[PDB]
Amino acid sequence: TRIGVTIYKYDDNFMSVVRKAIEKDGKSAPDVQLLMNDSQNDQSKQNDQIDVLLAKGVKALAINLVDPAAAGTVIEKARGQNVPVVFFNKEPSRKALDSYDKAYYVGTDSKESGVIQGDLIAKHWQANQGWDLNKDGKIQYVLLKGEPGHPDAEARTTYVVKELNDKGIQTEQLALDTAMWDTAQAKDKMDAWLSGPNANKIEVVIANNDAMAMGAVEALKAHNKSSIPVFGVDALPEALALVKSGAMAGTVLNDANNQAKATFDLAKNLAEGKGAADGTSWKIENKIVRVPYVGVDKDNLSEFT
Ligand SMILES: OC[C@@H](O)CO[C@@H]1O[C@H](CO)[C@H](O)[C@H](O)[C@H]1O
Ligand SMILES: [Ca+2]
Ligand code: NA
Repeated sequence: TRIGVTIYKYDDNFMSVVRKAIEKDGKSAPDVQLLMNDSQNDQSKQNDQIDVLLAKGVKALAINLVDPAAAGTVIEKARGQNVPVVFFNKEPSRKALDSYDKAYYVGTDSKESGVIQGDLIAKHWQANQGWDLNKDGKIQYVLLKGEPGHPDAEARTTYVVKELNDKGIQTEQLALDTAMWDTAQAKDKMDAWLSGPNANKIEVVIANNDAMAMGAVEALKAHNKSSIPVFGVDALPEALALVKSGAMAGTVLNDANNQAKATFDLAKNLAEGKGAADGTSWKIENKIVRVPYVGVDKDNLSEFT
């Protein structure tokens, strides 16, 4: 039973955790062979890789899209051989998922991590009045965003601020830009902000993920401004270490193990012509599985590392 798998780019920290977990599942299944592909952050490369997989005769595809909007294209490729597709990590439109009897998605409730992140920030903000550098009762923040259009970048960005505001904490956006989930790009964007006229007004750094938080931490260090708190999402090992050291104030566990597990289980079942959830406890709703996030910081760090 051969299963084709595309990872939008191996360079991506969190998808690295997910990929290795999926591979472990594959190694362990004596009956399954995974054909692993690095799409190198290029959807056209991914589309070509999918053609090759289907030419080689896979029984299922597990696809981590470069561009969420290419779901329809990928589905139409898979339809040619009636191959099931389990999309994961970047959610297609409901319209695209609904276009095929055998298109599934494994992910998260995107808004949830923004809400959890906003609650962590609110908690530390209240506990650390010194953070309010200009004493106006508001958080002056900058935000490092994920890929524009990515449902998680959009949700995390919207809901982190909405949650703070709903909890009665007013906020002011000094700047926002995308660092595309990437550590190095984030370092450069944070560097620029620390080198501009608004430098000394920045009170909190909000990042849509840990990789970008990590870039900001490096930049803060280069500028002698490590007193500015940094929040992320994912709970990468490296980020958990920064939480322990106080170089990050909080993050959110993105459950790579269960997302990898559900992706593999559904793909394998569908490869065999079985119901997607056969022999599992997954709750599939309109062909979608979602795995909870959990907040992590100094106060509960012990439960994760
Ligand atoms: O909601 C699906 C969840 O797996 C998305 O996770 C994010 O996925 C991004 C790439 O799609 C990137 O890996 C980032 O660090 C992750 O937080
Ligand atoms: Ca302030
Ligand atoms: Na195997």
